[PDB]
Amino acid sequence: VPTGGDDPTKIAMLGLTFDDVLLLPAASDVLPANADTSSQLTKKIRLKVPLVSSAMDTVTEARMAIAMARAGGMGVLHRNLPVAEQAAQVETVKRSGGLLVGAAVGVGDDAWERAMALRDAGVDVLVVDTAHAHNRKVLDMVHRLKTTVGDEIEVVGGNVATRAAAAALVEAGADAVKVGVGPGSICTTRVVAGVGAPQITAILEAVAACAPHGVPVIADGGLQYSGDIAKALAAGASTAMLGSLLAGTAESPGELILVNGKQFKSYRGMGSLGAMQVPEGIEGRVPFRGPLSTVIHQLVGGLRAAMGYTGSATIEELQQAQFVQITAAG
Amino acid sequence: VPTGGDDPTKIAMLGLTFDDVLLLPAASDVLPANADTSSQLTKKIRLKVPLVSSAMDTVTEARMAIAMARAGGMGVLHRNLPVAEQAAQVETVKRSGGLLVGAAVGVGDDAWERAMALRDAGVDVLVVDTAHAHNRKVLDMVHRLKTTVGDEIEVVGGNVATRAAAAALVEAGADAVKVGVGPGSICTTRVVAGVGAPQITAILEAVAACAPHGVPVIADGGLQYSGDIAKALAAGASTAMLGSLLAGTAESPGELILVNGKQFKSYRGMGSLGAMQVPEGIEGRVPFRGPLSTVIHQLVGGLRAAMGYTGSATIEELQQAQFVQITAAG
Amino acid sequence: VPTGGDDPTKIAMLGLTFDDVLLLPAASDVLPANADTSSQLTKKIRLKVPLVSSAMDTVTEARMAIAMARAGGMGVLHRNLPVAEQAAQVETVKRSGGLLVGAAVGVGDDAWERAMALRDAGVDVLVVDTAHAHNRKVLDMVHRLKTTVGDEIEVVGGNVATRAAAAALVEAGADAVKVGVGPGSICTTRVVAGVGAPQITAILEAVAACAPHGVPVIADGGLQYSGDIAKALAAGASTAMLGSLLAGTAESPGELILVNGKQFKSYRGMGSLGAMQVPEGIEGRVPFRGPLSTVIHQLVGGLRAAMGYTGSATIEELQQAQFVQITAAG
Amino acid sequence: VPTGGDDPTKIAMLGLTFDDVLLLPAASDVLPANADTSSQLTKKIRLKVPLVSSAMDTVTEARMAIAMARAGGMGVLHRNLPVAEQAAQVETVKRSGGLLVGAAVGVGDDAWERAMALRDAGVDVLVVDTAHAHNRKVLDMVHRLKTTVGDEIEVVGGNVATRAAAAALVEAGADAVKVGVGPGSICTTRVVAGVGAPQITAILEAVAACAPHGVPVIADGGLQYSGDIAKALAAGASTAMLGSLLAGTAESPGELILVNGKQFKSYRGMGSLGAMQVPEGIEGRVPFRGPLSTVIHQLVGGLRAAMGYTGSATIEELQQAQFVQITAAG
Ligand SMILES: COc1ccc(CC(=O)N2CCN(S(=O)(=O)c3cccc4cnccc34)CC2)c(OC)c1
Ligand SMILES: COc1ccc(CC(=O)N2CCN(S(=O)(=O)c3cccc4cnccc34)CC2)c(OC)c1
Ligand SMILES: COc1ccc(CC(=O)N2CCN(S(=O)(=O)c3cccc4cnccc34)CC2)c(OC)c1
Ligand SMILES: COc1ccc(CC(=O)N2CCN(S(=O)(=O)c3cccc4cnccc34)CC2)c(OC)c1
Ligand SMILES: O=c1[nH]cnc2c1ncn2[C@@H]1O[C@H](COP(=O)(O)O)[C@@H](O)[C@H]1O
Ligand SMILES: O=c1[nH]cnc2c1ncn2[C@@H]1O[C@H](COP(=O)(O)O)[C@@H](O)[C@H]1O
Ligand SMILES: O=c1[nH]cnc2c1ncn2[C@@H]1O[C@H](COP(=O)(O)O)[C@@H](O)[C@H]1O
Ligand SMILES: O=c1[nH]cnc2c1ncn2[C@@H]1O[C@H](COP(=O)(O)O)[C@@H](O)[C@H]1O
Repeated sequence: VPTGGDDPTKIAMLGLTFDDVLLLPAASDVLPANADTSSQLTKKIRLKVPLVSSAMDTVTEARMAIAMARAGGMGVLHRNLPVAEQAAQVETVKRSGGLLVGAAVGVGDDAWERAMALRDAGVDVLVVDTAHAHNRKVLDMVHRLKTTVGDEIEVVGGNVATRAAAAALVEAGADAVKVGVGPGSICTTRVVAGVGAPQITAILEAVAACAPHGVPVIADGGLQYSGDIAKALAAGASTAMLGSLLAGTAESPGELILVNGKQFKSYRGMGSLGAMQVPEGIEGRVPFRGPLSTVIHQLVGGLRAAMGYTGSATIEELQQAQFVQITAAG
Repeated sequence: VPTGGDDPTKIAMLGLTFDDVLLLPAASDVLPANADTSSQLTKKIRLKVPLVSSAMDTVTEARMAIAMARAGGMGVLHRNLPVAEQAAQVETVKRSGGLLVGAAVGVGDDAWERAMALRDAGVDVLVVDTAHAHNRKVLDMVHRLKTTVGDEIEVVGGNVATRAAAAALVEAGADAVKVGVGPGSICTTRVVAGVGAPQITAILEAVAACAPHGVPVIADGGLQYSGDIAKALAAGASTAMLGSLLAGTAESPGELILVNGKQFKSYRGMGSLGAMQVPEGIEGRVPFRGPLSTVIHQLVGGLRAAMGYTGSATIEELQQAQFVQITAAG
Repeated sequence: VPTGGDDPTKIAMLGLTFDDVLLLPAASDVLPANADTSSQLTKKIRLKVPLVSSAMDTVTEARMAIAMARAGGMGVLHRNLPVAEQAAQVETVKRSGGLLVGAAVGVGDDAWERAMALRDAGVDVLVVDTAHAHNRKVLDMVHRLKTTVGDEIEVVGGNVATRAAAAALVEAGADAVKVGVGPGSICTTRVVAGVGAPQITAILEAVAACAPHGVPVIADGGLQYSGDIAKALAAGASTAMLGSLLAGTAESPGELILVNGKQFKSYRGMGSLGAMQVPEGIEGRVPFRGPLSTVIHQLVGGLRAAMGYTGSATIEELQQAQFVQITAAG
Repeated sequence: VPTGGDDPTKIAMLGLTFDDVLLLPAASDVLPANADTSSQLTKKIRLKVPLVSSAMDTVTEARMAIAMARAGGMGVLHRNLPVAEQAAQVETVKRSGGLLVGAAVGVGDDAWERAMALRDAGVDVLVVDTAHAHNRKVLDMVHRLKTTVGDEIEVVGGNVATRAAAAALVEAGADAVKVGVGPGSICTTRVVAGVGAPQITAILEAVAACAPHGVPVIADGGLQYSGDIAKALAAGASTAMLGSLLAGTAESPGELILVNGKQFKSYRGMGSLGAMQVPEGIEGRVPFRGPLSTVIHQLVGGLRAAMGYTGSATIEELQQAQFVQITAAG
């Protein structure tokens, strides 16, 4: 084996991240303005815009969830707060008209009660929210939820970064599989644990397990530009979950921060010291970006442009687009 | 598939940019001073110097087109202005003696009238000027022009970055095919849409469709050094179109700008906010470089040196030269 | 041969370093808190924590060796001092309770006497401490020690970076093989001699020679993050030796240094001018990191997290984990 | 073809530079202090140290040639000065005892007279000094010299970067072949002409043509560290020619330059504007490094260390050593 040892499987793959690829233009009669950006969030739920906001306490509370739904996407309410408060945020969103909303739950002792209070509050999507879903406890929680409240509520499981893990979630009954172990902008799992999977390869592998079962893949983490959304969807994802790209918006939690004459907002991992109070996330800042509506417009604008270049009339068509791999120089 | 999924065609190629390759020296009895730098701009038009200036409003108006033609190249007048003004710039150039000149047209509602006014003004080359020529409207415009005024005017179509797109333009009747989707120095399509094709690979692919039909390829975008011109031509292109490399010259539109004691000129994408007034270009600055004549001398000087090292007596010979691929370290 | 010449073996392999790979998550029912971090230092000695401190005079004297042993690892006392002083440091450590301790010896004229004084002082591990163990003198020293005092003392040999060198040490009787030629943070062998071997590949190759004989591999040098420890062990190493990561701790030799309002400690190669008084190491500084106990907690915390993600209940299981290779972009 | 087009030979090879490889350690009983560093400069001339100084006017005049010869290497006197002055510098060197000296000649109108005046002055080596030796005029000059004065004077030809070019020089009668097109530290040929060949691959290819005919290869350009000398020789070169590494020494031409409290000397390409008065070199500065004797000691010290690690008792043995290819991360 050229990289060492005698086992070809020790280094199992070459992992590509968003920056490693570009979408190839293709024959097109699709105008960006006329592309259909709708896509499946879950088996049953289709969004007008294929974007959801991260379940993080510097990204999504009621104000963000409301704005996301109004923009045609959805918010996933974070779970770093008491059960009654999270359920009350669900109520606040559903009060704002017929708006879709999701909410994160863990697999700990209080997770089941949290999920039931969220169901009672009228949540549409429960996101079983972990860093490693390939685990009997996580799979059992997914299955239990789907068998208990699965007629009225869609159940997302995550996160995974391998084909086998995605397959396990599908088998457990997941209505969507969320992909991303290590790619988050505020993630230090890569350096702390030495664990991760570049996101283009992780999406390609997850989709290989999920698409044949009609289960949509949510690409979660590592998206830095509007172009990354197009790349994630072309790799086979049905939606993208965004943290950093939405953390600078007016609707995110947190105050404005002024440093060196420029405006920022705090953005922190849910595995950072501050969020937990061995951290696997940092506490950082992102530039202030203004109203969510405007950020989403620009992001969807880039997606539309990609659909124009690739001749993709729908997201389903975009999922069939081809990449070129680029070098460091490119 | 080593990079993920089960489809070998999902990642269709490995795309090289100019910085990924160098020209290999070869047996040579050609002195740089004695090389023949002439090359086909179109099927019928041969330039003394294989360089054309970008159809941009911070690069080519009448003054630049005149200087380019006098230097042995050609200018393509930009189309970000009323039809009567563009046609009047064509008249200004043709007034300066028997000078070649080209002009850009779109495929919008006013494009046909623009093209006819340009024909009436005595233009030699019409450039159907788009970001994505693999499109029925663009192909139809190319064909219509070629069938209507194609006896007296040469019709360039662009831009493309794939073999199939180049093939479609050839079939539509293009007299030259312009290659470049995403490589421009002021381009943000790569980040905004996630779309592009590294330019060496894009030229190799386009030439594979165009050369067998005797249709010249114009390499447009991404050329940063005189050496890139040699590389583009060796990859099979017949001419190169330059924006950034010519934007700093006295003959380009725009005022001198002084920042931190150094001189610059404004250089902006035609897809930037300022040019359009979701942008796919930026508004920037390039160092002031002095008279066009001197910049072209240096650029052709580098090309001549390359022809010396590779034993290329003509451009046609240079198109047969070989590359070495280099690593990040090199 | 694509990279030149006609000999495919001239460039013998593609060497990967820690930054070239990530651990892939795998099915897991292992909680980080419950993983077993114990591992073989030598054929006979098992540590609670798979970490040893470098035999360097800015890393390990008695204070560090005591703290390392108490944390469940071990210190290797450096040999840049008189024999009586080194032996006295061994005595100081053994005085602090039943604590494991190792000590470095060379292969020079005074090396045998040094090793016997260390044996008399009650050392548990002798580390034949060289930059190139594939050498008859080093192999002979290893063998002599193992045949003379090998019933009561374990003999480590190093350093190596190839399969053949590791094999030679095994055959000489080594109880453990230490791997690392050129990767140290303060190493300049790579630039001075042009010699080295990227550490993931070097570990994979050494383990291929050592594991089939039940000889543990110590990964020495190049570990910058807690995640690198997990990577080294997954590549097949049984323990990791750390210099830079432990040099900033309270227990390391040397004074606190204040520059630009921040705290540092001196950290220098044993091949630096200052340590020797043609240098193959530099004299540098590392940030002050506080008590050893806390640094080890964080490092083991990262290892535990990796064992969680990879479903490794023990180190032996972690040694079977798989990598993904990443690009420069990732 | 994965990188574009249908011609596998268009991109002829993957070129490696010094930074792309490291020497693998090997079984060794060679102490650095006892290695034999002698090597063939030409078919007939063997140096004690395998290093020659560049024929540049900021590197080698009489003072440098004398110091190089005394250190066991050789200087090649530059040719950017009148014939009588260059010949007089040869006389100055031969006056300093039995010291080897070389001198550059071109292939221009005054080149033959220059070569004869140098022969009359007692030169030992004539270096036919060009940027592209694969040319009938250069090959003819080499042959003419070898047939005219080749009994008493050794004739070096260069520079080349391909197997075919090296083969042509061998056939012309070269006593040594000098390799390097584009790698020099002050070289801009790569950017100006887009022409070059990474030096490890260029040496491997040249050696493949030269070694079977017993013609030594001189590695010229791109050597930044003492370790690069070992790498060049292991790739098959017999000696290395150094410019930048020797330009900072007391014996180089030029004054001391003080900028920002640090000492420098001027170092400029022979293709820079200043040396010629379309430039293919820059005018720069290198740190002042003190006496040549000390720089050579450090450089040979690194070479010796490499011979120690690779078990090379002689240079001839070092030429058989193996590389590992490294990634950007390494
Ligand atoms: C098999 O048993 C296990 C397996 C794994 C863990 C780790 C774990 O649960 N956490 C808590 C969540 N974070 S995170 O906030 O930083 C995070 C949040 C969402 C997405 C992530 C994606 N990649 C990295 C971190 C992510 C990481 C550490 C575990 O802990 C008990 C037990
Ligand atoms: C299939 O239907 C489509 C397909 C594509 C588009 C995009 C489009 O027409 N534009 C306007 C031109 N720009 S540009 O100025 O930035 C530009 C100018 C020239 C060369 C370029 C090369 N690569 C990138 C940008 C370039 C990009 C956006 C579209 O819009 C209606 C409709
Ligand atoms: C075959 O004969 C030989 C072979 C090799 C050597 C070199 C040698 O012994 N030394 C002394 C030790 N250093 S070091 O302190 O920098 C060092 C310390 C530990 C680990 C290292 C890992 N990689 C690099 C340097 C390392 C390098 C130079 C030699 O010298 C007489 C004789
Ligand atoms: C086939 O006919 C030819 C072919 C080639 C040339 C170029 C040429 O002779 N020169 C003059 C020498 N320089 S240089 O000083 O910069 C130089 C000096 C030594 C080593 C070099 C290695 N790589 C780059 C530059 C180098 C480059 C330009 C030519 O000119 C008439 C005619
Ligand atoms: O602390 C953390 N460490 C690692 N990943 C995190 C952490 N907090 C949230 N995440 C994940 O990172 C995603 C946001 O990634 P981003 O959009 O690149 O900033 C989130 O949706 C989570 O999946
Ligand atoms: O706004 C823009 N975005 C992307 N490409 C542009 C834009 N404006 C012009 N171009 C293209 O970029 C080329 C100039 O590239 P440059 O020489 O690298 O600066 C032009 O000839 C166009 O093909
Ligand atoms: O001077 C030196 N040059 C090269 N390697 C050294 C030197 N001193 C110690 N080492 C090795 O570098 C290791 C520490 O590497 P680090 O943890 O990356 O700093 C040590 O355990 C030695 O194996
Ligand atoms: O102006 C120049 N342009 C390109 N190469 C040059 C020039 N002048 C000298 N050289 C070559 O560069 C070598 C020195 O390379 P260096 O040791 O990397 O600085 C010289 O021996 C020449 O072969």
